[PDB]
Amino acid sequence: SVTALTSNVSNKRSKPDIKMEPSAGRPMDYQVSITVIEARQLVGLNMDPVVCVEVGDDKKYTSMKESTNCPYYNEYFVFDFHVSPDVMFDKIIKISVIHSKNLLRSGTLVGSFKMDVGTVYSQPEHQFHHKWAILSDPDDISAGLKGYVKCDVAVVGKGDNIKTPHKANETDEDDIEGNLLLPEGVPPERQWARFYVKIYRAEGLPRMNTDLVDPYVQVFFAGQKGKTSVQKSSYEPLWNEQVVFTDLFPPLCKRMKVQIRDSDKVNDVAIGTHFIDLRKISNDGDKGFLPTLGPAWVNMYGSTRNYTLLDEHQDLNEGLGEGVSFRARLMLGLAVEILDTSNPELTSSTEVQVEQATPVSESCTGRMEEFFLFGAFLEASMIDRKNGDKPITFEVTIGNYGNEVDGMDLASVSSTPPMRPQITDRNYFHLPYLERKPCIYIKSWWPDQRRRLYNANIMDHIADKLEEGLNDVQEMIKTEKSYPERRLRGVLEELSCGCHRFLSLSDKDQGRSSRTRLDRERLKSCMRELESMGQQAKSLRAQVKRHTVRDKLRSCQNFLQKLRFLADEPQHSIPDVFIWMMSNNKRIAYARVPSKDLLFSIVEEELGKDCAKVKTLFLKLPGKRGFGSAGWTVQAKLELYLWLGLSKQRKDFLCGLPCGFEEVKAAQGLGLHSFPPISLVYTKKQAFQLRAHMYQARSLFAADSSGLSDPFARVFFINQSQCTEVLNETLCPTWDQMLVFDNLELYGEAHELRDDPPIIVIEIYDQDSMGKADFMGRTFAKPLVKMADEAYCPPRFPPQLEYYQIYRGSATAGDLLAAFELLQIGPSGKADLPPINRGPIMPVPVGIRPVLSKYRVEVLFWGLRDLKRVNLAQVDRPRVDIECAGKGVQSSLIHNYKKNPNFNTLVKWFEVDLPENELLHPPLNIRVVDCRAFGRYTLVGSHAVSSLRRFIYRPPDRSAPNWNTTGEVVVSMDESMLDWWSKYFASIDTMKEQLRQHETAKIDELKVYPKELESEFDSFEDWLHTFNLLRGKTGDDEDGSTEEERIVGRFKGSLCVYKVPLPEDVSREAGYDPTYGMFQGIPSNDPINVLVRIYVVRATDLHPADINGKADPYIAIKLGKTDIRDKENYISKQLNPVFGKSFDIEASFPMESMLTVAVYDWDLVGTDDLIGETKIDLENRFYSKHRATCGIAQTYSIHGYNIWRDPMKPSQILTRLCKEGKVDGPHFGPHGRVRVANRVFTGPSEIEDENGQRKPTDEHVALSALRHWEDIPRVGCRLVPEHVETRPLLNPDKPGIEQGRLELWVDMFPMDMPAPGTPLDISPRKPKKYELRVIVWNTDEVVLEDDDFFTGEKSSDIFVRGWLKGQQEDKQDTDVHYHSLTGEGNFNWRYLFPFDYLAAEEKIVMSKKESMFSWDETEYKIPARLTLQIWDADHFSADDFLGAIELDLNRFPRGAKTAKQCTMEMATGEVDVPLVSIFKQKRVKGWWPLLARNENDEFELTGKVEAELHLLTAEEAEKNPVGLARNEPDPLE
Ligand SMILES: CCCCCC(=O)OC[C@H](COP(=O)(O)OC[C@H](N)C(=O)O)OC(=O)CCCCC
Ligand SMILES: CCCCCC(=O)OC[C@H](COP(=O)(O)OC[C@H](N)C(=O)O)OC(=O)CCCCC
Ligand SMILES: [Ca+2]
Ligand SMILES: [Ca+2]
Ligand SMILES: [Ca+2]
Ligand SMILES: [Ca+2]
Ligand SMILES: [Ca+2]
Ligand SMILES: [Ca+2]
Ligand SMILES: [Ca+2]
Ligand SMILES: [Ca+2]
Ligand SMILES: [Ca+2]
Repeated sequence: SVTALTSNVSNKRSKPDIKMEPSAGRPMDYQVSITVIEARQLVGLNMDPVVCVEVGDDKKYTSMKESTNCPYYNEYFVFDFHVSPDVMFDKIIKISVIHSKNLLRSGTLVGSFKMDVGTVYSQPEHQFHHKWAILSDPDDISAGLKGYVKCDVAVVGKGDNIKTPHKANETDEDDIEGNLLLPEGVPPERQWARFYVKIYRAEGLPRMNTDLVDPYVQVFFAGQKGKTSVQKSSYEPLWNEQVVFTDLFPPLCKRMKVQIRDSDKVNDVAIGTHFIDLRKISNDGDKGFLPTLGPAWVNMYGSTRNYTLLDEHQDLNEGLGEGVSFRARLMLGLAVEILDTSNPELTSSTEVQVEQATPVSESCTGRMEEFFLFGAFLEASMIDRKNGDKPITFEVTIGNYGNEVDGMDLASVSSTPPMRPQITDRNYFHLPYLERKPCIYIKSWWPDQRRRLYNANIMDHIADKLEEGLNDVQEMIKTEKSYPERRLRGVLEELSCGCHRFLSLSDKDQGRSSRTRLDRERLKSCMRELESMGQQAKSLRAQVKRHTVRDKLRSCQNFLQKLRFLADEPQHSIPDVFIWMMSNNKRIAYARVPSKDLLFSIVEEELGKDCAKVKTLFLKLPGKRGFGSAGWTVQAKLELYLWLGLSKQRKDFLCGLPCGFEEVKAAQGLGLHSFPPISLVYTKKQAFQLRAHMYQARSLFAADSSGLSDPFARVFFINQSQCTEVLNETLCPTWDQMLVFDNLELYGEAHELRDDPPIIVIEIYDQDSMGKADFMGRTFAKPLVKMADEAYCPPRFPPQLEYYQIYRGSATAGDLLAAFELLQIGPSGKADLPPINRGPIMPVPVGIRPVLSKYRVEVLFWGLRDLKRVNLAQVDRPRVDIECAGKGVQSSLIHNYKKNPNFNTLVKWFEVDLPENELLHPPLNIRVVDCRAFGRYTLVGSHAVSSLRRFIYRPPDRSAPNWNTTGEVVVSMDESMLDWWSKYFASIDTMKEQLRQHETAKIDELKVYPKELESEFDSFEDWLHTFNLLRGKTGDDEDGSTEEERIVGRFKGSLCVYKVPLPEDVSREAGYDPTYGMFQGIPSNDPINVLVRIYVVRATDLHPADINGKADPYIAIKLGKTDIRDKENYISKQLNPVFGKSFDIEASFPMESMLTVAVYDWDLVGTDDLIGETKIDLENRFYSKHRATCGIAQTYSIHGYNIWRDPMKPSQILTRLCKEGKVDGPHFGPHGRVRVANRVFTGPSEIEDENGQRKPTDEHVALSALRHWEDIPRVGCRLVPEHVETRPLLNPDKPGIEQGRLELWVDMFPMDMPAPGTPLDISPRKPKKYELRVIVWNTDEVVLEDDDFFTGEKSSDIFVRGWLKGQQEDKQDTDVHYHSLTGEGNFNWRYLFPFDYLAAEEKIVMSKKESMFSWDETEYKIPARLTLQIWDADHFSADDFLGAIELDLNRFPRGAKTAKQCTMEMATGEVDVPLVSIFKQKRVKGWWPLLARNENDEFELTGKVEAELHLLTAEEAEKNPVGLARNEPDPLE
């Protein structure tokens, strides 16, 4: 349907999202993982390439590969940072290839690739996978392609989740050009370009020497830097100097750091920093434009302008946080000229050149116009009392105008008169303005670029209305209001109407000649993009329905962020307005309002959102002091009227104020109606009464060491504060308290007071012993205003309770269920008000408090697991008190916790009045206490079940088609070296195909899960749930504890909440018994020994834990008392180990059920480092209805690779599942069929054993029934298949970032049942031994290297060098064919290359020490590549390299029949020669071209080699032996 709602349905407008901690400059743990896989087509002669990987300033190196232009590394690097996102995304990832690097000489560079971290982070999975970095010479614009480096680059923040692909076998002919390391839309060939950063002049610089300043401008771009000259002793410097960078276009480093700095001999320091975003000043595609900026001003912000010997906020001058003061304004320019690299006229140097720019006038930035800024401080409350009782001023400044202390007709009044604060409460002051509101007015002069601010105002007006609508949709989804899809269609209609309005509005004032090129280009880009946004919104409106509303709501966030991106004007016009609180002339706290928000326009859409309005500001501490413990308290709270505009437009600059004031003006302004006042004296005043219905809170912050709090809420309104009562030892208080703010005085008749009420600040505190209180959080509210003429009638009144999101810093700290109403005391006094019905404490009145219905809460008490020590004492007699809304039940005593942590009474219950609205249900508190002697109960831990919606019983859907249970439905269905790795790799390929299908048979398979097994079976919580007990104070979001180390135990059990008068037929269909209640089918609680068999397959992408960038992983398993540490079987120097292990641990379930599988880096000296660990919780797996004990294989077999692991046969599993589910069956008739309930399965009736005779069996059709157990009518359930799950490895020391992926699975077998056999042989495949024999027969047309000293005869002493594993382990040389005059050599020399080989990986396996000083042997896997080189032997100098070919033993070209048919096209990029594998044909003889790169970096034919490659196995080589060189057996001529 197309009908829609165009108005706000919910009350999200009354729940503001004010946060005192911004996201600007907040550091966060980041990790860049770069896997250098290989390189190809590297440009060099006999090069030993080393790939250097730099991220930021840290650089790491691969190992050196000898004499190859296509090296293979497969090396993993991890770079760790703790920086803000803007600093992080500006870091340069530089993947270089160098050679000849050693201990005192830096390497010669071959080629480099650059990008920044933000380009990788803007990818769909924050990563590139298997992409080729285009290397280029960074010092030569005329040089060509220097090679490619295949690599993975991934960026993760703390808490990000990446769908990382599994590393399968890489046996493919990979296309380099279709898989380049470039973002989408960047062309594969990138030109060179010059980035002219023209630096004209600066104004308004602060004091830096002690007292002049000597500024220069340093520009950073893509890792390069260049600076202008120093303009000594000038606050208005004039450079007219351009800094020219030579870099590739389009650049993958998309930000430029322009920074004015002061020149000192000792203390060269930053003044201000601006970042030019190249995304905002350019566009790609056909209708795009080159990056252009200016000539236009740019505003720089940073620390306070007063000079100190050391600066606390010097990081603000470097641009690392939000600037708290105006530093300077820099007149700026940017142009990009694409260089013609084929021209030999211009120089090919890439060095940063600082040249003289062409000077342009000041009138090019717009004519200077007079601007008038007016402020009216209506209210100044909530002032931090730690600043003292000294008098308080508020200084407003804009640029340097109004800065009478630090900055450098009408006289501007920039500060309020000083006024002593009065006490609101123990934490807060307020300034007693009352009727006398102090005012400020500032004259300033800025260039007239109001059109930029107007267009930004229209775009941000559309974005503001869009975000308000999407917040309305999200909130009314959360509160379950009817028809959320109708509101979203109205939001999209309103968005498309705003986008159409922008096109009609933004094309005014194009006749100004002061438009820059960027103004015209970004105007065209904004019109095009908002027209496409309007059409896309009209298209997305028709697709919004009931079931699709959440994903379309997600898709509208793209429109929102694109509007926020386009609304940011990169050419600054008017600097932001700063409001500073002062006492003893000390700058205490600041707010910063953008000047486009205050700008005045005739057009409503061009008008700023805060212009001519009373703006609620919250001042905050500058710099890092505004975060953490210091930034918790509200520094000040202002109701500041603000107006900015032209001085010609100030006729109506008082129109937004509340009416009923007299203007008191300065002495020079007497008798002038246009003169602004220095104060307003209000004569009208309206009496009001605020009712704070503080009913409840939930999920609050824990500010005591017991894990609880003593919360009371302090409600702030205007200058008054009132407290609720303190409720002890709870994180979900039911205060149930009405706070009445009597006879409030609202000065003046505020315009639209119903639609914009004054804000209410609610602060939660934990009461402590000595009168002090811990801050717990802060929410904001807006009251529902009743005017005097309004009736207190539905649907508006009485107000309903709603959840207000409490924030403690940036972290969420619970919800406050409250309602607020602001009732006007009318002409008839307080008799017009509604009546008011524990001492003087008033309850929340009827009609606002929730209507209560009776519920029964039944608790299953299953057990208590891993109860940690309290006060250094072991928990011995635990008891689980459960309390919900005052009522509750207590569990039976566990008389001895160690021998039996079971409850004697399984199911208890209690009755409690809960709200009829299930969204208003209070949380249920699980509390575990230890019963010491003499009634001394100490708290062990507590868990808060925040939502009971999961545990609410409703009668099940028996109208479902599965329940019908009647009518028959029929469901129908070399080799010897296959092992478990065959089915594993087949399942990996199948999982890859299913991941490709979700994005858009010879070998039996298992189910590889990309995540945990818990993620596919809702954590196995079908009947049994986990409730983590918590103790201790909740940690802060920076330098604090996470929730996991507050866990002091687990409570096992379930809940079942239902309304007390059940229907009798509903109760009987649920099978209600008096002993177990609603919990039917509960398994036995008795202890049972379980054999836990943990198969550890492999680990991928382990975090390095040694100084060499690798680790030595082994598996350490904890389960109960068993602590296996397999440090004898560590895999040395490997970050992607293949363990292939199994571990048998007998554990006493359900007590010893927390399984910890960890990976530890073995260290020779010192303790072994933890890499990561995972927790599996096998109890939920063991007792699940999903049968997560042993995985169910796809097919049944009794031999081979697909052998059935389970000691229970499929017929036994089917019989047990039918017996426990009370299903008739399994009825085996003939061996091919079985009937289970109404459903009939058919399949094969016979099974083959190891020797292949046939035997009739029921197991195939029983397994067919088990595979379709989900389709069973009564108790049908999806059984857990045979699987390999991928579990992330987590380190508590580096939280939030997954730093390994351990592929494993766990099989559990009860030991009262028959035991399983031996564990599966999942040990890694042994490499098949081979021997490659390479008979170098002859060489022809080898180039002549030597020149004779006497006659000048050209000759070569040709010998052939060959290896297969490497130069240092496998190299063999022929004897030298001395003095070849025509390039002909005769060798007949046989190489022998014995090697171990894995056929699936196509890798040669060898074991050798990494260095001569290394402790152990490391397993290496290289590609099978035979390298043949020709060399010239010299007696008195080094031998000279002549040419080489690298034959991949699976994909090398067929050798030519003669030497004349051998051409360069066999080895180069031509495809005309078919490829041949030596593992398939075993004998390839022919001629191959040997190539070398000349000084022009092109391949040339430097020789040909006749060779015979003969691949045999080792067993064939022993029975038919030959000798090395020409020796016996089988001698050569
Ligand atoms: C003197 C030569 C110093 C050479 C440099 C250096 O500090 O080496 C530390 C080495 C190796 O320790 P790790 O691999 O854990 O450090 C690596 C770390 N986990 C990381 O990955 O950052 O330890 C010792 O020498 C024994 C210390 C304890 C002795 C009781
Ligand atoms: C036993 C007495 C102390 C013996 C100390 C000793 O010599 O250890 C050998 C180590 C090398 O051993 P690994 O790198 O395999 O470290 C093993 C494992 N990967 C680990 O993490 O520790 O030598 C150096 O660190 C010096 C290199 C100098 C190069 C110039
Ligand atoms: Ca200086
Ligand atoms: Ca406390
Ligand atoms: Ca306390
Ligand atoms: Ca280590
Ligand atoms: Ca180690
Ligand atoms: Ca260590
Ligand atoms: Ca020579
Ligand atoms: Ca020679
Ligand atoms: Ca030589």
